[PDB]
This record gives sequence, structure tokens and C-alpha cells, in this order.
Amino acid sequence: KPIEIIGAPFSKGQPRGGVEKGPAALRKAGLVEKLKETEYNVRDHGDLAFVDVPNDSPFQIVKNPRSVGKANEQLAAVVAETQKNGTISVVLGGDHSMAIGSISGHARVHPDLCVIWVDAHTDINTPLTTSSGNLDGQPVAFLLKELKGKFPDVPGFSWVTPCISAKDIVYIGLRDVDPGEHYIIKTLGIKYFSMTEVDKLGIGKVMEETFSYLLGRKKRPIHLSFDVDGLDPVFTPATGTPVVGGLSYREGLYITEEIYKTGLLSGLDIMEVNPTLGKTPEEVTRTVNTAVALTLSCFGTKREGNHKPETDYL
Amino acid sequence: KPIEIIGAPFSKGQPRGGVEKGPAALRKAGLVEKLKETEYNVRDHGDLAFVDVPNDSPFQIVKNPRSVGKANEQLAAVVAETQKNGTISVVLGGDHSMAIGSISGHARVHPDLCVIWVDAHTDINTPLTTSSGNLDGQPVAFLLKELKGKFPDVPGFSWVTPCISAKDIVYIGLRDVDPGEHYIIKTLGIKYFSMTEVDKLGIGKVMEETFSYLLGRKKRPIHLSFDVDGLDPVFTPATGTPVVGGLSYREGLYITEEIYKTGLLSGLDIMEVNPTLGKTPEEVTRTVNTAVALTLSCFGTKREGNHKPETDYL
Amino acid sequence: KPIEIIGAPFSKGQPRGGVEKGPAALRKAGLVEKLKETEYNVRDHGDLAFVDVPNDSPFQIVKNPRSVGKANEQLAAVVAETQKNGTISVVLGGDHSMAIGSISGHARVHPDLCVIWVDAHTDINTPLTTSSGNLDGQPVAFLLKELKGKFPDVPGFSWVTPCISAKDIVYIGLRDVDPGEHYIIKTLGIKYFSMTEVDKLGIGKVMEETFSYLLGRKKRPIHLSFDVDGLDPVFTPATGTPVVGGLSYREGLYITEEIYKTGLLSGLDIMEVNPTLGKTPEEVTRTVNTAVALTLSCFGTKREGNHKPETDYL
Ligand SMILES: [Mn+2]
Ligand SMILES: [Mn+2]
Ligand SMILES: [Mn+2]
Ligand SMILES: [Mn+2]
Ligand SMILES: [Mn+2]
Ligand SMILES: [Mn+2]
Repeated sequence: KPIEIIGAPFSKGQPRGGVEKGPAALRKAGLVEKLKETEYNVRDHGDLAFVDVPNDSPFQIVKNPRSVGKANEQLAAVVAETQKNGTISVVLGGDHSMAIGSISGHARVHPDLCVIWVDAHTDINTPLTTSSGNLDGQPVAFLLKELKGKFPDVPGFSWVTPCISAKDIVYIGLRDVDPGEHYIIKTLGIKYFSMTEVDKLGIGKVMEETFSYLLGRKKRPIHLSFDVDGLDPVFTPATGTPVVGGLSYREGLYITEEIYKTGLLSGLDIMEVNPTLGKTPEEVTRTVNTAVALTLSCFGTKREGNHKPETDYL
Repeated sequence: KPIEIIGAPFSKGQPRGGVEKGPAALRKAGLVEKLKETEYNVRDHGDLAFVDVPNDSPFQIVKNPRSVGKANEQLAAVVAETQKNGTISVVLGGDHSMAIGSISGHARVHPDLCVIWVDAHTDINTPLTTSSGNLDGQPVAFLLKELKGKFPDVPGFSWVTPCISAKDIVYIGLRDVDPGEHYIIKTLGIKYFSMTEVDKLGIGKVMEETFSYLLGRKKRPIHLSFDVDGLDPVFTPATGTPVVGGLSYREGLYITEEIYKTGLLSGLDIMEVNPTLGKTPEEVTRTVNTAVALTLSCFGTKREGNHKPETDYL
Repeated sequence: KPIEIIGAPFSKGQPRGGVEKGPAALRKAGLVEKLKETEYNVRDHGDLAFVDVPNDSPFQIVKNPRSVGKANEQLAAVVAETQKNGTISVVLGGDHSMAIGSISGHARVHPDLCVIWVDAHTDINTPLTTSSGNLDGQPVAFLLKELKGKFPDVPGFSWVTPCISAKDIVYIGLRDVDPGEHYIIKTLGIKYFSMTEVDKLGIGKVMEETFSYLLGRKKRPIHLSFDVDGLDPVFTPATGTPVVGGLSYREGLYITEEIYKTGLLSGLDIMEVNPTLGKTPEEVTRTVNTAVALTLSCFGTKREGNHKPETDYL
């Protein structure tokens, strides 16, 4: 099965300039060459060039709405096409607002997909409930059917069409939710495993339930949107919104080793790596290294080892 | 239900001067304003002023006996009164010797209470078995009935009356016990989950057993005495007696999210925060922050989120 | 039961000069005096003096064949003798190539023994599959029956005779295996718990299965070969081949508290402590301290406490 990488060096969903240098640090760490070592074929589409929208006034409280919308509508066109040619898309970005295009474009081709959203945040604030004008906590509000017509249309997102329902997404690692967001997840009946649920069941029992929830009835493609801040700041410090008490390096890997075993991984997101926020060089390398290990695990690199087939090593 | 905070800036139970600045660092970190954001009513009794006892000679090996005894008899009078008016007491202290007054005064009003003692130490040395004259590892020896008349009366503690039995207390996080203490817990049949028990069962299974042990037969108020050193030195470094291999930030929170769900939390202790022992400013803030998060969790702040009731966020 | 310590300051199994100062740093940390505090009798055989072999030409790709072989044949003569006199051998070494003599000499006396191999590596490369001429990842290939005659005889190892079968060894902590090694463990049917298995079952469930696997049918002596690099680089940094995502200080201890409870610990190995690779003094002390705590736990030091018998502390 083919794998195609797509760079999304975009950072208008957040105050923090810097995340536009993420695909570059990842690529700079051997991400593309290591992928060729698996049993997959890798092609580097290359970074996208988002055309800046001038005089992009703020919509009420939301910042850079049109720049984020047009830049997203663009990832959408690229993902759908690559999905079209039966290939797995791996988007290296930028802040998490790029999940609007990455997930919608994926659903155009595979409308029966489900979403595993590993994050310390629910990123489900609507244009109204936000305390900031930051779109990095709103992507999911633009993707859910149940949330359509619940908030005024944001200039730049009329091309989006809520594709997945609150029932086709699962949250993993939550530990920082806004009163608004929590009220939404409780009202919509969204399946989630916050840090306390993970403490109770153990990552193993968790992954084993999300699969019988999403894949229980009918097997379907899986979209894996990974926000580096789902892991504790000790492993992935280079993120703009780190929160203590996160998933560990080991649990991080476990989620990706299990999602591979399903043979359903259709789309992948590695968001929020900001190389300019590592207080010291050590921190960044740490964030980039664990980010590369998560991507490799989604495509075969297991912790027990790996020996090429039809080969007798003796 | 009402919550009433009580500052106990006392440090005569230990060599280490410094823990008298704890209630101040916690209050300085938003502890009282954050509490007002829950569904409880908070009232700040303020710090107590312990009158120093002159010529407080040592009793055998025990240090400052009368200063610790009179200072304790004082917390006792304050807790009982606040408990009286049907309010939950939250004592910000000092070293852990202040658990004598905090727990005895609580039992005067609620004699059927049980004690959950999260700590890396059993603090059950009697005046004889101690290797030091430090009362921070003796509080529990003054509170157990089974240990009355087992050691000579220490000048200053004749006002105490062993209230709870070895069967109404449970230990969580033990990983540093004295030959004397371990012998006592094995002879009295005290229920405990040392670090190895937590490794075996997982914090979840643990909390689920201590509740069927203490609350199994009859439901009764719960006293939660939290010694910051129960958590690994990585999360709460600012403690005079740190021990590697402790409960984690995540497990720490889990214990407090579970004790809330019971609806029984009657008394709370946040002991051993010593703002003057954090090698760097980072360390203290880290100790104070996790200390605040533990207190907020005992009163509703969950990791899955929180949305005020009778409020439609859409 | 008697305990006898044996220093193996050897480092010809690796490029990295330095591990010959391990027994010295451990002894320098109170390892021998702390052991006398348990209910065992400790005797310090002292360090061995390995006679260097001159003109020790490389065998194909393997380095210092004869120096490693003759130095091993020597540990073999010392372990067997001490085992003979019904004593528990505790070898402080060197790189992990010294497990050839330590395990073979143990089997001469107890041929029905089983091996618990805690390591981040399988150290099962044969002289052919290695990418290096390093013997610190080949010890197990010289000890298995099933692997005899599968590779040319290495000058210096004619004295060894594969004693245990692939079915009498269990791996704990694997997270760095070579295509060659993994192929071998899958072909021989060797029982192992890689880091992902430990994440799934929890250390507790793991130790509970390795015991019903090795000790299920017949009870027999146990050989415990501990490679400090089985623990994450945070706890034991002073190792030549550290790998992220390791067992923790807590899990490390749990494995040793459980192996004691069996009453079968016959032989112990504490390999790979290299005092000269700790970037800062903090790192070494950290490696040595956790190394001492693992040895003490294998002989009684529990985390719940310890009170001498027939003693009334009241
Ligand atoms: Mn996000
Ligand atoms: Mn996030
Ligand atoms: Mn204490
Ligand atoms: Mn303590
Ligand atoms: Mn090894
Ligand atoms: Mn190793």
C-alpha cells in the first residue's frame, strides 16, 4: 500500500508563530528516509505554499478566518486526490487547524471513515464558545454534522460540509477541556478516554474498547490525527500548549502499534511540533524524535523487532 | 456544602525550617480563588499564630514536644468548631505533625470517620522507636487507640485521645518504612498499599479496594491527609524527605478524583510543601502547582472537563 | 542461605572501555555493607584478574574472541565452585558477555535452572548475524542448545556446552532487536515480554506469567541476569547502549521483589554499569544507586518495610 507525505507549514490558527517550521524539522530528522525502510512505498508530495489572504479582518473573535479557511480548502484538494489514487496520506503540519482540510478531504473519498483524535484538548470550541480567536481548538466543530447550524458561518469555511458524526470520533488523552467543550461532548454523546480513564483501564484496555466502538459493527478506514501535546511535556516539550500528566512515550507508541495491527490506517496527522519553542536544543530533538517514532510505528516499526520476510538470517 | 481553609504555618516537627512558608506559597498560587470557581463556598479562616513555648526541653529523644503539642491542641480547637458548623476543613500546613490536631478535632465531631493517608512514609514511629526526635513521623502513633499506653506520655499531648483504630486507616504510596514502623503495621493489621502493591494492581484497582474496606460496611466521613512526598520527587521536589519511585502526577490526581466521587470528603490535609527547598524556582512552582491541582480535584475539577449546570452553551 | 559476591571487571565484549570500573563504583556505593544488613551472610570473593591474551586476532568480524573466551571460562570456574558450596552467586561486572561463564558455571551445578533475562536487547546475535564484532549481544547464542552447530566455533569457546534450551529462558524489557535476533526468537519459540507486552499487561501480570511458564511444571533454581539498560535512560543513564521507553525504577524493583518471594534466586547478574559514561556525576550516582536497590530487593529489601524477626519494637 502506498504512503504519500504532505507538508502543511501553516500557523494562522494560533498566536504562536513557529509551527510553520515543523515539517522541516521532522524531515530534517530522517522522517522520509526511515519510512522507505518499511514495507511501504513513500512519496514526498512536498510542502504546500499557502497564499496569504490580505486584509483578513477578524470574524467577531476568531482570528485570520479566511487565511485558515482558504489554506484548509487547499489541503482538502490535495488529500482527496492522493486518497483517490488509493494512497495513505500523512500530513506533517502546522497547528491543528489543518485537520479541517485533512479530514474533510479524506471523507470525500472515504465517507465511512472514523476518527481517532489523540490530544490533551478536545479542540471542539465553536466560534462562539472560544475565549480566544484561535482556531486550533475549533477544527472538530467544523467537522461534526451535529454541530452544523449551531454557530454562524465563518468567512472561509463554506466549502466544508460536516462529514462525520459525534459517533465516528474517539478522544484519547484529554486533560484540558473548556467548560464550553465539555458541555458539547456531554451533549453529543462523544466517546472519550480522558487521562483518568486511561489511568483506570490502562492504555491496553483503552485501545481495545475504542476499536470495538468504531470498528465493532463494520470495518472502515481510520483517520489518526495526533497532536504532539497529548504526550507529557517531558517527551514532547516543543508544543505551544503543553499540559502535565500526559500519555507517555510508551503509551504513545502503544496506540500506534495497535492502529497498525488493524490494517486500516487510512490517514495520519502529526500536529503541533513547534521547533522554535524548545527552551534548549535538547527539547526540540526530543519532540522531533518521538514524533518520528510515532509515524514509523503507524507503518510497521514494532518494539519487539522486525525481520524482513522471505529472508533466512542464518 | 461549605469549605473552610485553615493555615497551619508550623515547623517544629522537623529539623528543616521552611515549611512554615507553605500556606503562603499555596495561597500565592491562586489556591483560594480557584476554589471559589467550583460548586462549593470557600471561606479563608486565615493562618493560625502558634505561640512559641519557651525552654521547651527535649523529651528523651523527641524534639520540641510541648511546642508541637500546644500548637496541635490549637488546630484541634479550630477544626472541631468548623466541622461543628457542618463545613469541610482544608488545612494548609506545615510539616505532617499537624495531623494530630487536624484528625483528632475532626473525630470529636465525626467519631466514625476513616483515614486515607497518602504518603511515602507511615509516620507511625512512637517516641521510643524513632531514630530522630522528629515528630513528623509520629503523628499516627498519637492517633491510634491500639497504640495507647505503648509508649510514655509525651509532655504536651495529654489533650489527645486515640480516636481511630488501626482498622479505620489505609496507607497509599509507602516506599520508605522504618524497621520499627513496619513491625507496628504488621502487628496491628493495618491495611496498606505500598508502591509495589500499586505496581501490581494499578492505582484504579487500589482505590476500588480501599473504598470497599473503609466504606464497605457503613458509609462514613473520610479524612484525606496528603503528604506531598507521596508523589515522586519529579512532580513535588520541594519536600524535606523526597523518595524515588513515587505515585505520579496522574495517579495523584486519580486518588483525588475518586475520593470526590464518593461524596464523603470531610477533612483534607496538604502537608510538607517547603517553598525554601526547591533547588530552583522551577521546582517550587512545580510542587505548588501539583498541590493546588490535588486540592481542586478533591472538590470537583475533573480531567474530562467541567460545564456548569442548568446552562446551555449552544 | 549464603550470598557470595564476585567482581568481573571485564570490557572486551565492547568498543566502550569503561565498564571495567563497574564493580568498583557499586562497591564504592555501599553494595557489600548494605547486603550484610539483610537476613543473608555475605562474602566478597573480590575482583577477578583476567589475564590478557596477546595477539588476539579478530575471528571474521567478532572482536577479541580468545580474551573474551578465556576470561569467561574463568568466571565459569569461580561460579561453579561457589555454587558447589551451596551459595548464591552475585557477579558484578563488566559488559554482558560475562553471562556466558556466569550462566554455564551455574548450570554445571544446577542443570535444571531457568534464566530470566531483563534487558532492552536480546543479546542473541550469532557470530554471523552480528553487524559488529561485539560480543555483548551474543552471550545467549553461546548458551542455547538449539543454536549449537548453527555458527562456526569461535576460538576460545570450546569449553562451553550449550546448557539451557530456548524454553528455559524468558526475556523482559525488549525494545531494541536486530532483524537477525528477532528471526531467531521467532524460530526457536522463545518466551518474551517486549516493552509493548509490558504496556499491555502491566508488569504485575507479566511476572505472574513468566513464573507459571518457567516454574509452572517443576520448581527449579532461577538465574537472574540484569542488564542495567533494561531500565529507561532516566534512571540508569550510565550504559553504553541506552534506549528510550524502558522499564521504570518502580517496575525494575517489582521484578526483583517478586523473584525474591519465590525463594528460588540462585544466581544474579548486574551488568553494563559504566561509571565513565555518566555525562555528569549525577548520572553515575543515579545508575549506581538504582543498581544497588535492585540487588538488595533480590535479597529481602521490600518497599513496604522490613522489621527484624523475634523482636518486639514496643
Ligand atoms: Mn489539537
Ligand atoms: Mn492539543
Ligand atoms: Mn507525613
Ligand atoms: Mn511522608
Ligand atoms: Mn545485554
Ligand atoms: Mn542490553
